[PDB]
Amino acid sequence: IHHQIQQALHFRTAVRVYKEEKISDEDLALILDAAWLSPSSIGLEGWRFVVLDNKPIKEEIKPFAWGAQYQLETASHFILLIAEKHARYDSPAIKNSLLRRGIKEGDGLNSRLKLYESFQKEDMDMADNPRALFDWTAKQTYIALGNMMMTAALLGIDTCPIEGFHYDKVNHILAKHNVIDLEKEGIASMLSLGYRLRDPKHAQVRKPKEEVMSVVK
Amino acid sequence: MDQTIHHQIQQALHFRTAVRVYKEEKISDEDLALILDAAWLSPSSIGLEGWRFVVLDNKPIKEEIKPFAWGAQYQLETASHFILLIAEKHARYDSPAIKNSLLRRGIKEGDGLNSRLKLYESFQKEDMDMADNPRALFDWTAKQTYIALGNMMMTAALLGIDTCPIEGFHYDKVNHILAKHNVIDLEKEGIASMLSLGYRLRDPKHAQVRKPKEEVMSVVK
Ligand SMILES: Cc1cc2nc3c(=O)[nH]c(=O)nc-3n(C[C@H](O)[C@H](O)[C@H](O)COP(=O)(O)O)c2cc1C
Ligand SMILES: Cc1cc2nc3c(=O)[nH]c(=O)nc-3n(C[C@H](O)[C@H](O)[C@H](O)COP(=O)(O)O)c2cc1C
Repeated sequence: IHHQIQQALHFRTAVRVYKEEKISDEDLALILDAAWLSPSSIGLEGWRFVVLDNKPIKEEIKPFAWGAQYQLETASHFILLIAEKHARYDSPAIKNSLLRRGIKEGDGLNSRLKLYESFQKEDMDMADNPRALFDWTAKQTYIALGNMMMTAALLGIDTCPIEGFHYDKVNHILAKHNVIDLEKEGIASMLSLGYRLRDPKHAQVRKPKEEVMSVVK
Repeated sequence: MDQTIHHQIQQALHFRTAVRVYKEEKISDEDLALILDAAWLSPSSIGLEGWRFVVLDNKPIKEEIKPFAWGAQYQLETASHFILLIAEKHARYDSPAIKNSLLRRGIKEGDGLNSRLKLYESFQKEDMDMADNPRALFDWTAKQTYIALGNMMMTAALLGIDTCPIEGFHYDKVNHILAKHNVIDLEKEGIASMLSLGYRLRDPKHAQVRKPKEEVMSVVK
């Protein structure tokens, strides 16, 4: 399993140009299962993963997506990662995550809601800052993003994680096609999936591992 | 199509659960190293790698964190290893960190470097609206560490190692404990999250809950 994992870690690279060859529906389903089963802080699951097969919408997004030109053009599949806005402790979203989990009264539910108020007001210092609340739900999607990429790599499928686009212009294109509801949510990132047209030009580059990892004994 | 690999991934996805109480059994050096390699080798936006992953073995520091960590009480007590995910502050387009991330990749040659800096500038000012907003910039590097969080947890799961991702602590207070011990430079970096690792004492009583998959995943066209 070590050699296999290590092989997947070195196989995953950010590829921009893909083969025409399409990912099977079974491989695609596995990848999305990895997203769906990902853990999210407080089990909120304030996120959605959208397979964008619609070619006109891709064409509309393209001029606003500097980091995604070739991927939007060539990728087998293109996934949008959406995060919930305004997921404040006193929101229905949060209210609904407790019920889902089998929490009820308002003395087991209003109790944990007391903790979530403390968590957002004090612990993470974000309750009264909508951008920070959005950035918090958006962070959970990066967990699913890593899970999808690792699953992909273990299947020999290439990916590219993408932030290189104008967020507000992409959000409005998505809202106008009713792909998202801009009141409730906004895009966090994009992920392309496919088979690389060719081997990467330059080798994998990272900081020396000592500048990144360490032990405090 | 490749059924053996599907089974292995499917086993790991259903194995992973957020584990609060661990047994005493420790993770091997080889398994911890692979897990950390998963974080190190993770992609980050623009190749910045504005992150550090620290194995917190020191028991006194764990003991000090504990009263301010409502979500990590049994994890700090019982976990085999505990990892702090640290993100860089002030990663503005014109910062030394952003410049070094280009140099690392051999980009320097006047307007290869400068031309990228110009893209990173519009990216932070216009695409993400964060160039002049240090909290947003921090949250942006902190987002990258969640990719590593994911890769670490999947690697652990494939290894049979239980895990728990942790945000349930007072960030300012924990930051101050970490700076006080010279674990971080608070002017340059801040904690993003923690991850406990180990072997579950036992399987959970209450099976995994998720939203119906139609409420999370969909296809446009
Ligand atoms: C969240 C994040 C966003 C990214 N956005 C883009 C994108 O905008 N366009 C692109 O071509 N590559 C994008 N990438 C890929 C990075 O440039 C790449 O991960 C980095 O250069 C490290 O190299 P490697 O993953 O190929 O090993 C992104 C990576 C991360 C994780
Ligand atoms: C970023 C993040 C932070 C989390 N923080 C905590 C924590 O502070 N304390 C805790 O007991 N569980 C924590 N969890 C675990 C979640 O409660 C758990 O992932 C969620 O309820 C889904 O259940 P499952 O992972 O067992 O499938 C966290 C999860 C995520 C991804």
